[PDB]
Amino acid sequence: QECSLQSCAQHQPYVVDDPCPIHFYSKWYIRVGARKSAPLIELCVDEVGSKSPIQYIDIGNYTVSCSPFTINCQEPKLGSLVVRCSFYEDFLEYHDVRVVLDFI
Amino acid sequence: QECSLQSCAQHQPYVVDDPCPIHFYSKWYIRVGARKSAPLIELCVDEVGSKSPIQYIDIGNYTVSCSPFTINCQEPKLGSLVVRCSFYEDFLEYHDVRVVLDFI
Ligand SMILES: [Ca+2]
Ligand SMILES: [Ca+2]
Ligand SMILES: [Ca+2]
Ligand SMILES: [Ca+2]
Repeated sequence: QECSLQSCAQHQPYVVDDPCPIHFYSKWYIRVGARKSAPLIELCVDEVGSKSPIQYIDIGNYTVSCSPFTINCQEPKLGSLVVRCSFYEDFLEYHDVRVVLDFI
Repeated sequence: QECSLQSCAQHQPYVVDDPCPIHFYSKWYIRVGARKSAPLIELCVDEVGSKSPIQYIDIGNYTVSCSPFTINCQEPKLGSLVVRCSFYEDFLEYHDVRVVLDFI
């Protein structure tokens, strides 16, 4: 039920305002199709050497940097941009915030 | 509040939760292309008159009813869904809330 609306210059890099509290841990995902039954694809944990039959790639450099989290300012197409927030490093209790973009 | 996140079953009718305070006046818009520099197109205008210069009518199935405002649960392609909330009937002091959908 929590939503973060942010404005950025379309087609240019955008350092996202992380909506989690500043001392909370944050993990970034795409919820495929913005559907709750669909997978949460974790964004900034890419280890090479996957042999999975399903692999996610970044043709257009949607994710520009992981530190700090920076995206190309563009309409989400695979699904919704979602950050998961926790006081605990192990994410024992967490809340998810969707990040929505208005274009300047 | 700038962002309202709501859940509905995709392609089924959905009565949109008005995120404005219950005693506030509210008008529904599409913001073309989700761009701040684009026009707001007012939805569900009853009749052209002193309060509404132009009646906009969708040619497809996005709007199910205008009383109460009911959509076919989907994200709009023309732009973002925005509600303008005002304590006053003249809409001189107001705030806009963007409505976005998670799909069941
Ligand atoms: Ca922040
Ligand atoms: Ca943070
Ligand atoms: Ca309400
Ligand atoms: Ca209302």
